[PDB]
Amino acid sequence: IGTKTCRQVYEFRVKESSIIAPAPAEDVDTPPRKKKRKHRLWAAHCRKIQLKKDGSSN
DNA sequence: CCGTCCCCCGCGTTTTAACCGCCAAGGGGATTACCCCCCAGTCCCCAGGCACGTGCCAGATATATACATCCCGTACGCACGCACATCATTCGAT
Repeated sequence: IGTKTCRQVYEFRVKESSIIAPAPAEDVDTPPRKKKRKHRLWAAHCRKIQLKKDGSSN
């Protein structure tokens, strides 16, 4: 927005930060990093589903 | 060669226990210092061992015979299949 310069907008966000509760700004990485996810397990996981009810195939 | 089947194997969970990293202690390897008692070395002396012959020995080496062993054929058993008669069952009239 070209109507306002960063100053008094940075300051407006200072006012906004004092009015509105601060944002969480949380970052995650998940416990899994790599490996332990072989696609044969997926096929095995698919095999588990296949034998359960996909055997009918209707 | 036929063909059998099971039993290792991949492959996948999940338990764990090696793995490291560090901490702690002193047992104990390694070293110095001393010294004596201990082996080398000489001299001397002598019987223990080897060389040489010797015979005798029994030790071996050959005989002959009794006996043991293996193998084939044999017959004998025997359970077998084949085959039968007979025990049994069926079709018809009673």
